[PDB]
Amino acid sequence: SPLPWCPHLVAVCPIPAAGLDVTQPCGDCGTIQENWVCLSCYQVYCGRYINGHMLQHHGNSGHPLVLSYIDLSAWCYYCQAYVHHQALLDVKNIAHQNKFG
Ligand SMILES: O=C(O)CCc1nc2cc3nc(CCC(=O)O)sc3cc2s1
Ligand SMILES: [Zn+2]
Ligand SMILES: [Zn+2]
Ligand SMILES: [Zn+2]
Repeated sequence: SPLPWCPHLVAVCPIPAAGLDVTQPCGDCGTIQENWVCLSCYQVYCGRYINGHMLQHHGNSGHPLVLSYIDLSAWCYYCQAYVHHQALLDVKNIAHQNKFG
């Protein structure tokens, strides 16, 4: 049951020119596992169970919201919750198309 809104949705940006690549590896360690994409700047970094690079990215940029390339959920690091909202539908849909074909 994600939150239906959070105060950080305002920081969600339009996706890169080239679209999304759900097989893009972590920009720091290159892992192919458990990556997330940043919904502000669209850099890709790994989850807390691999090397924690997305949490590091959150700390060093302040960017709030990230989308999972495993299950297309969106986490806000400030609110410490999952969020779903209209503002996230396009990025979720584009990711889902790229993932499942
Ligand atoms: O496990 C606990 O201590 C209880 C509360 C939780 N912390 C989480 C952190 C978390 N970070 C996410 C973004 C991706 C990443 O950096 O791994 S999704 C996600 C889900 C949970 S549930
Ligand atoms: Zn990494
Ligand atoms: Zn970012
Ligand atoms: Zn938030």
